Amino acid sequence: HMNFKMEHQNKRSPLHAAAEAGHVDICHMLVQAGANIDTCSEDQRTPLMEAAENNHLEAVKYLIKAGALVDPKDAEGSTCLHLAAKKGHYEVVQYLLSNGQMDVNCQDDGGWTPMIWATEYKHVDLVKLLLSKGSDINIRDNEENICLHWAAFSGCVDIAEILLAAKCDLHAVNIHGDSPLHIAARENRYDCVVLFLSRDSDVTLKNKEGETPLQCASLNSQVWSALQMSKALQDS
Repeated sequence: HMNFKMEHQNKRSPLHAAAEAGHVDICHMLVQAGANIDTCSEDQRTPLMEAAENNHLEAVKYLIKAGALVDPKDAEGSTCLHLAAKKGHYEVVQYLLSNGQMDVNCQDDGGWTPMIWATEYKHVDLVKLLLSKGSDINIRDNEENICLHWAAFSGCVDIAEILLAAKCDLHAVNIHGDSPLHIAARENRYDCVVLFLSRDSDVTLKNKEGETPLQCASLNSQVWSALQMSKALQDS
């Protein structure tokens, strides 16, 4: 078949289905026969986003070593980088970084960077990787949260340990004036609230409601216990 020349096509193409399948040859045949390697689907997605998100490394490379644009954004501002990382695909994220020469700090619509995405889905090795390749731990999403806050909200200590070992501010506070410890308490993330207290997080720090992390924990929670034990140990 023939390919219409289009300015801004907004319809899924066969190239999309082929990229998503990870079928390199069919991709090539299509590219070769004139298919636009960067066509957008109804929901504004490129064949590269499709290959990336489905962990199809060889298809990713083909598309890239073919001129595929690496910076277009999703309907919600996500790049193939956000998508692959959000799915925890190490290799694809690796390539998208080196040969891909893509930005580790691009933020989607809600302000989230790839590291924040990899943190939401507790992909430890991925945050390691993203760090070792330039992630700005100080990036603030659209509500003032930095990566530590979500690491706290989620509960993944391994990622939070790592974000700290990276000189991340233990007292950074979001729009509500919540610190990592404030969140780790509200969400009852024990191991987390412990790592934090072990790093001298201010237990007396109030937020914009005047609550201290101890006042945010639920009563008689593993966390509440550990946070008061702590207050008492200080007061004395």
